[PDB]
Amino acid sequence: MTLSILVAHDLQRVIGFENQLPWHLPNDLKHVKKLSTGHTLVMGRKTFESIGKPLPNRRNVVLTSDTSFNVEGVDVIHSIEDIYQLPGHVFIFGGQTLFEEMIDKVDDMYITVIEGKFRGDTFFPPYTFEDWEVASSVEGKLDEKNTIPHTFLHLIRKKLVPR
Ligand SMILES: NC(=O)c1ccc[n+]([C@@H]2O[C@H](COP(=O)([O-])OP(=O)(O)OC[C@H]3O[C@@H](n4cnc5c(N)ncnc54)[C@H](OP(=O)(O)O)[C@@H]3O)[C@@H](O)[C@H]2O)c1
Ligand SMILES: CCc1nc(N)nc(N)c1Cc1cc(/C=C/C(=O)N2N=Cc3ccccc3[C@@H]2C=C(C)C)c(OC)c(OC)c1
Repeated sequence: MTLSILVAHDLQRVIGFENQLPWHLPNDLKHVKKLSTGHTLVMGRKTFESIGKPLPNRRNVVLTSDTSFNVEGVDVIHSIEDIYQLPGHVFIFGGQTLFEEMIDKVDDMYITVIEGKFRGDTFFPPYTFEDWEVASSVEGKLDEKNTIPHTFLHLIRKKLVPR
């Protein structure tokens, strides 16, 4: 009933490499935990295999065509259309295929911009700020543990109006 994208992508829109995050960034995991806590994560089968187990304290939903898929702690779905039946705040969690499928459908997007260029093999779909309003933009703090500049965006889809 309220559907969002949750993603971290670098300056070229890279989001993954060899089924892993290209970068080590603890604050963004804290970001993800705070945002989706008590809510619903919807993700594809490869993304789930990457994480390797349900995230606690929230509903984990996996989309796959495998009818044998039945993990403990994970609710499974078999079509995009199934996502609209999930109640509450749903976060499209990844990966590339689900982002491509969902980017025109979601209300808003919570994007962590990783301010670097990483080698990648999976990408977030292109988008333009002409379409998306910057609800907030906040620089992450850097320290010994979080050494890559990053920016937390909250983007809301702009309404189409006659001008
Ligand atoms: N930086 C970030 O914020 C971010 C977010 C999450 C993931 N990642 C990353 O994204 C990468 C992988 O992305 P990916 O696109 O290759 O895989 P993926 O999107 O995570 O999911 C792959 C799978 O989901 C399925 N699926 C997708 N649409 C479906 C539909 N309409 N009906 C039924 N099943 C459907 C299939 O499962 P089956 O083949 O089992 O049928 C499919 O092959 C990783 O390398 C990873 O680290 C990073
Ligand atoms: C972080 C990757 C990513 N980033 C963004 N912005 N959007 C996103 N949609 C994601 C998606 C994402 C995620 C993760 C990691 C999730 C995770 O490990 N947590 N998040 C929820 C959670 C809930 C309860 C307890 C612990 C956690 C834990 C956070 C810690 C404090 C350790 C991940 O594995 C490393 C991954 O690999 C492909 C992808």
